[PDB]
Amino acid sequence: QPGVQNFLSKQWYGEISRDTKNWKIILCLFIIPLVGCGLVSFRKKKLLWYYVAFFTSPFVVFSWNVVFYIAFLLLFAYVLLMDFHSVPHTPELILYALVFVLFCDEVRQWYMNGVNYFTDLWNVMDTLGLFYFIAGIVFRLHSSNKSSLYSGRVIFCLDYIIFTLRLIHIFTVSRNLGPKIIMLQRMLIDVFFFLFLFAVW
Amino acid sequence: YSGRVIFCLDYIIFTLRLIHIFTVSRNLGPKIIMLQRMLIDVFFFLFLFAVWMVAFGVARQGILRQNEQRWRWIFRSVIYEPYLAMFGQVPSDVDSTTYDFSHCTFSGNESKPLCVELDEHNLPRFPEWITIPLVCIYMLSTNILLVNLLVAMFG
Amino acid sequence: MVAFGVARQGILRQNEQRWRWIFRSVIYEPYLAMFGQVPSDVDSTTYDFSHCTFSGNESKPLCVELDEHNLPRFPEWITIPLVCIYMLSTNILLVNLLVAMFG
Ligand SMILES: CC(C)CCC[C@@H](C)[C@H]1CC[C@H]2[C@@H]3CC=C4C[C@@H](OC(=O)CCC(=O)O)CC[C@]4(C)[C@H]3CC[C@]12C
Ligand SMILES: CC(C)CCC[C@@H](C)[C@H]1CC[C@H]2[C@@H]3CC=C4C[C@@H](OC(=O)CCC(=O)O)CC[C@]4(C)[C@H]3CC[C@]12C
Ligand SMILES: CC(C)CCC[C@@H](C)[C@H]1CC[C@H]2[C@@H]3CC=C4C[C@@H](OC(=O)CCC(=O)O)CC[C@]4(C)[C@H]3CC[C@]12C
Ligand SMILES: CC(C)CCC[C@@H](C)[C@H]1CC[C@H]2[C@@H]3CC=C4C[C@@H](OC(=O)CCC(=O)O)CC[C@]4(C)[C@H]3CC[C@]12C
Ligand SMILES: CC(C)CCC[C@@H](C)[C@H]1CC[C@H]2[C@@H]3CC=C4C[C@@H](OC(=O)CCC(=O)O)CC[C@]4(C)[C@H]3CC[C@]12C
Ligand SMILES: FC(F)(F)c1ccccc1-c1cc(C(F)(F)F)c2[nH]c(C3=NOC4(CCCCC4)C3)nc2c1
Ligand SMILES: FC(F)(F)c1ccccc1-c1cc(C(F)(F)F)c2[nH]c(C3=NOC4(CCCCC4)C3)nc2c1
Ligand SMILES: CCCCCCCCCP(=O)(C(C)C)C(C)C
Repeated sequence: QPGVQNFLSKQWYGEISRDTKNWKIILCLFIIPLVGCGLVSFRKKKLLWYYVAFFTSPFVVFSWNVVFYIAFLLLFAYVLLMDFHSVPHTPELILYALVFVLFCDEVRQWYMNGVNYFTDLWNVMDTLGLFYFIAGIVFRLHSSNKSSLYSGRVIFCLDYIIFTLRLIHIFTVSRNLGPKIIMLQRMLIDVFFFLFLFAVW
Repeated sequence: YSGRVIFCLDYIIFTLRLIHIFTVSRNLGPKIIMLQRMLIDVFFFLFLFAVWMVAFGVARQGILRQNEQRWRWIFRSVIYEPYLAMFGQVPSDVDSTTYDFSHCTFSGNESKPLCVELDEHNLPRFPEWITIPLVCIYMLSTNILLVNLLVAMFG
Repeated sequence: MVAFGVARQGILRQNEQRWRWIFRSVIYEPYLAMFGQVPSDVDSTTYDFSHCTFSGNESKPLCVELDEHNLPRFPEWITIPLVCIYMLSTNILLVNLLVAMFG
């Protein structure tokens, strides 16, 4: 109902006024100074408080996390394709640190919930990705051998596929792509029938 | 020649104005107007396509070749070939060990793709049983399912 | 087709002076691109030469312009995106739109 949606939108934008356009707030996110300016309108209510409100909003936190995840994917790809060696270099250690941060957050989410946590597909995929990353690390530290390194690299590539596919899940709140992403679940039986006939033939 | 290229791009821009000027025909006009309403479906299609291309290209490049060190060929192998896969071309002739070699360079001197990693014996080191299913799934998702979904949304 | 063919022909080759090959390069190849064929093997510098004539004596497409060194002069970073966009618009979007309108 519209009332609950408006309440959720107000919570989502936090202090920032919902009347503000998204591109303005994104631009102010990318360049800090403009938040001190009047480009972004704060409905609820000194620059210090302005910045605190701007950076306490879950909307901005989500956007920042998306940027961080994209940068993490870029670093992962660069390490995998261009700077993979017998002994890990600095970028790979940074990647390990970022994955450790993701793992600690995942453990927090584990503890908050119970075994119902693993009843969702995406949580299972996250756990699988972390486990495969750990397995790749284990394989890759046998630098003397020339086959364990490549096994770890393949593990990392599959894990990269799994990591990349999470973007679809995280972009289900866009209000333009979300409904269409949701609608894909309803179309699986047609695919099953198609594959059945195709396989028989 | 720089001026000639500028003129060619300007010619593209000039030619595209015919669509705007022919929006008063009463037969083509409404259909031309209706194209504005269909951009979000295109955006969703491109979003899924780009995600899948990135994943597949990175995985394949990492599994076949190591340490390219060339940006142009990195982007050619990661982005261009999966993109062409949408039009019916199998993404890689290198996905199968049979169709390999004689089109590679061990050193980046030549304008050829980097050669696949080799084991202690001089034979390719990647496993076909991983690559082939990968390419099969990618082609199935891109060529067939996504295009039909776009058709349905347009309808 | 008109836009893409004129742009590509101007960017690759200069002063054809032959009408038949002008229309073959400008109209025929983009038209075939609708049926799944990539418009040009010449859009990429790797797949070029040995199928060209510097003079119009032979029944071959005119050779691409060359720089002070004997290497092709066009930029791939312009041609390849052009062909990508053209194929995307023609092969996929337009045909699906036609299907929808027919329905
Ligand atoms: C660090 C570098 C390498 C990344 C630059 C690439 C950009 C194209 C990416 C980075 C940050 C991304 C943005 C971060 C947050 C958002 C908001 C998002 O819109 C919403 O989620 C609205 C949610 C709602 O309406 O409730 C659309 C994508 C956008 C602009 C993301 C789209 C693409 C951006 C601009
Ligand atoms: C280039 C390779 C080797 C490294 C992988 C980088 C990717 C993480 C980059 C490349 C292309 C980018 C994407 C191109 C298109 C989109 C959709 C876009 O979605 C929206 O902005 C929705 C906005 C709205 O709904 O209004 C978010 C960014 C994303 C995934 C871009 C951000 C990140 C991507 C996947
Ligand atoms: C041939 C190349 C090298 C030079 C470029 C010439 C173009 C400007 C010519 C070639 C094909 C012609 C087009 C073929 C089809 C049409 C649609 C036509 O639209 C209508 O007549 C609508 C009538 C109605 O709605 O009833 C107008 C002319 C146009 C653009 C023709 C006029 C001009 C075009 C684009
Ligand atoms: C569920 C849908 C989306 C995928 C169905 C497509 C099939 C055609 C795929 C699925 C599993 C694939 C098979 C999995 C494993 C192999 C062994 C492979 O043979 C080898 O290369 C072995 C190499 C060696 O022995 O060293 C040939 C392909 C095949 C039958 C793959 C070929 C294509 C298959 C049958
Ligand atoms: C937004 C949609 C409709 C287009 C997305 C399709 C992509 C596959 C296109 C868009 C930008 C293109 C890239 C822009 C520039 C280059 C460099 C080019 O390398 C060169 O030829 C450089 C030549 C030199 O160094 O002298 C190879 C293609 C690439 C990655 C192009 C290949 C195809 C790309 C990624
Ligand atoms: F129209 C469509 F969307 F196809 C589709 C239509 C109807 C029902 C399901 C789908 C669908 C949805 C998704 C999801 F939304 F879940 F992503 C799909 N994902 C994939 C693949 N995943 O990874 C691949 C690319 C990366 C390499 C491995 C293979 C392809 N195929 C999907 C089919
Ligand atoms: F069904 C369709 F129409 F595809 C379409 C369907 C749904 C949404 C948008 C479009 C659309 C519309 C137009 C426009 F109506 F605005 F023209 C397009 N124009 C182009 C290109 N412009 O120039 C190119 C040819 C010349 C060389 C450069 C590339 C292709 N692609 C479009 C896609
Ligand atoms: C195999 C999937 C890996 C998921 C690992 C958990 C990452 C969570 C993604 P995020 O929480 C952001 C903090 C990167 C998303 C909601 C923006």
